[PDB]
Amino acid sequence: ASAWPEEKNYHQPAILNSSALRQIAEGTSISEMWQNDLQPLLIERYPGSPGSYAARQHIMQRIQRLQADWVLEIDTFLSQTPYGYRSFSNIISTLNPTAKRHLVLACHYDSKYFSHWNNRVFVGATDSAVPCAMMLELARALDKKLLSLDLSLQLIFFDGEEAFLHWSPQDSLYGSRHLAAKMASTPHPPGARGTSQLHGMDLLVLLDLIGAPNPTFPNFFPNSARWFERLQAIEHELHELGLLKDHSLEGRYFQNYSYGGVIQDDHIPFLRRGVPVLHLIPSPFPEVWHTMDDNEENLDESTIDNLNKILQVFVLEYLHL
Ligand SMILES: [Zn+2]
Repeated sequence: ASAWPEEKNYHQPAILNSSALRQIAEGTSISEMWQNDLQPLLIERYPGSPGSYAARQHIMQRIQRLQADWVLEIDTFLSQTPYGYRSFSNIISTLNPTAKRHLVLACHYDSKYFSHWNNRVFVGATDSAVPCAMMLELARALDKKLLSLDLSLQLIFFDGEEAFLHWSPQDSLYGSRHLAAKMASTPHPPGARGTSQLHGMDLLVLLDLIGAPNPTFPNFFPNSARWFERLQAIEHELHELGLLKDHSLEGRYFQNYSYGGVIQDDHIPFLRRGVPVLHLIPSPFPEVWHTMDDNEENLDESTIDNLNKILQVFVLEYLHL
């Protein structure tokens, strides 16, 4: 019985040197992401809504235009909700589908349902339109290097992360609770006797509530702590090389501190099934959290730009690209 599912415990990154770091920094464009990936997503897109459909089309389109051999799958399913049975659609973009191991980046693309209030519409800019755009920008910026790809990359855009009313065990995490169970009962790689797609998930990097100023991401899990340390190292070096904007070490994003409690999010269904998680959600949450003010106007551009650089370097180093 092959011990490949254990390979992740020993996987080491291939650290980029100063020269490569400058390249990655210059290779990403916050303005291009802002206009081409982010703005089309700043629309009402709760599950089953026209916006949900448009958002889904936008995401698939932005991925399809890239050179890398991305395989797109739409995981659609029904589920009971406080408003009765409804349909949901997770978006999965994978490189090298039969690859045994995959580094996974994820976020939810649905927006929390809110009736219009004083002609204002909830669009969840940080929750999670920006994370979506960051994943798209990463796909675009690293496109050439990803084109060269038994460890590959996968992107998951969850639907129904938000509760229709207020959070409850049965009302929230629709897409993730469903996809986790599905992947767990799916043999991987094709033809395997006793390993699933979850055994293939090296690490789940979940981006959420990103885009507000001064975010502080805590080190939530010990079995992914070494990777959290890598993000710190990366932030530190990009900073020392003067590759970040309006950034100070005192105000670093990845700080040396744990967080006991549990935060409900798309990683739960995976974590409770043994998947290693690197949860990139800030604590505290953005002030505008679940507010009509969680819009474009309250986003911090340079902060998002800095994070794209940090994340892209993290992915390349993990993938040895
Ligand atoms: Zn939310």
